[PDB]
Amino acid sequence: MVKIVTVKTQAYQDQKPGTSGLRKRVKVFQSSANYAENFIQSIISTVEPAQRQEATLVVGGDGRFYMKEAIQLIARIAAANGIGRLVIGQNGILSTPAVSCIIRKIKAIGGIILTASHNPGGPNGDFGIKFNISNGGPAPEAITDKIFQISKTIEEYAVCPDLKVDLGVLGKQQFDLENKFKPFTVEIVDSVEAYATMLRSIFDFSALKELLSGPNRLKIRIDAMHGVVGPYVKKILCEELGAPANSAVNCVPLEDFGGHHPDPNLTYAADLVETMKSGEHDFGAAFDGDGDRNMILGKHGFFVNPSDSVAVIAANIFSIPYFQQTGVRGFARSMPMSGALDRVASATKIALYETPTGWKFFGNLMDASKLSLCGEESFGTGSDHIREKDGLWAVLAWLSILATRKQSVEDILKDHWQKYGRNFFTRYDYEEVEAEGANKMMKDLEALMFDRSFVGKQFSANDKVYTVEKADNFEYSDPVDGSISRNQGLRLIFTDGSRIVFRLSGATIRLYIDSYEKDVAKINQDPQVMLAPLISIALKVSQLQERTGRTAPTVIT
Ligand SMILES: [Co+2]
Repeated sequence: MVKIVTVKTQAYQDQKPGTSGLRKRVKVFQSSANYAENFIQSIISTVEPAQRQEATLVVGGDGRFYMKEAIQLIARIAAANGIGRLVIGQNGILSTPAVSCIIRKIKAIGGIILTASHNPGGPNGDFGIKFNISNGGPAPEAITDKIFQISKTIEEYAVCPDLKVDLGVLGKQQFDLENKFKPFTVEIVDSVEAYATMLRSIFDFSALKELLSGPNRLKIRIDAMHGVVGPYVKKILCEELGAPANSAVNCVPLEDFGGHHPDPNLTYAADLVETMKSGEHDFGAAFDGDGDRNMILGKHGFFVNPSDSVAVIAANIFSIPYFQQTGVRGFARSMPMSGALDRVASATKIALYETPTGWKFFGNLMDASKLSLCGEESFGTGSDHIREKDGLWAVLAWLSILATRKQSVEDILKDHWQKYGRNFFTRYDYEEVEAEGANKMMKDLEALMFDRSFVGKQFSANDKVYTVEKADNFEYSDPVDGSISRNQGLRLIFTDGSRIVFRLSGATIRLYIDSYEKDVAKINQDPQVMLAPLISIALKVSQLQERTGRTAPTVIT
């Protein structure tokens, strides 16, 4: 017996969702009266009133501080707006790939994912609100624009103030709204179940069970960085697949993520790296707060970069029963990643699409049945099993490949480079640079390489000589939606398969170096040593130090 009250409010101005959802500080969602109410209402207002009663929205998030408060808001507005039902994970917890799974499983209209991914969580941390649609992936620009347009003019939302959802107990809760014939329905479902069931069908859990158990076992440690993938690890890898309990590391989600950044890489996951370095374990992995990113580590802490990782998966992709059954429709990677994937795809006569950074391009090719496996340069791996990237899925793919190959992680890479050659890769980040100078740097570079005779001009370092093949500002004409994306980054492509790429994101400069070696003598060297000639070349032609004052990147990957 709950009522419906419409509350007049003041429209905020900065509620743009972007491709990753509205991300603001927690204290902004709190100190700003009705910040969340307004944006949720704007989301729900994009859904046709003639379809709300029969519609379901999937709701959950990464466990960060303010999540359940926001979930309760979402149900009070969903219900008051005539949305027929919410499907919510127990305690409000659903990883980002879980949300995609459920939306597609139950043909929901979409979902609201309460997460800021890798951004820090806590009272003094971040909060994000993501909106997904009926194919299970991120809402596109056309819906993103409508939302923010509605948000900037918002004059009132509709709420059920007295509505309270019990997120801890499984099953169906129902709410008889004042003056509505149809009840409002909330199913609380187990956070892991539908996602585990999908993974159970994609991989050979029997084969994995054998890998991970017995005194013959693959010793593994999986770092969920105190985020959402915790229970997924414990229920799937430990309980179901019999990995020992110690395998699960930081697999209790905390509202502050333990105080650290839920961001998988060699600095932020240096705990997990310490462990692997002790030489006891064969395989290690870490995830971000919402479960769509992943970092892979070998014994002794051998680091497998994202671009090589999708390449290794691609080259052993038929270790995975899903791909045995569906075939591989194609390979994709964002433009700034290394070309290791390309080499695998060139040897199989399966297509490679090089897209700009961002999910919409992958999702388009996936929905057109042309894309099976993909990566993003920021520790993203995915497949068309869902319409988000999926870190734990990537871990299970590696474990599958380990089980069939029966080699160490490092030995697998060494063989992969012996066969396809090595794409030494690194990414230099220059953070908080004077946006004025950086833009001058980019424009002066773009004009330099748009000169007539800029192609052909050689460059030398340690007698090593690079000749420029192509140079442009990358553009991509999307084969599905007709979109055209321009200014996606400056590319210096060399006749030996090496590349230098600059992007902007004050400002931040991202410098990607991809140097390719076929020689086995050069295959197993320090990347920073092998990349130094092209790094010097990049800094010279861009004159980055001169345009920014930076003698050094802020961060190296
Ligand atoms: Co994420």
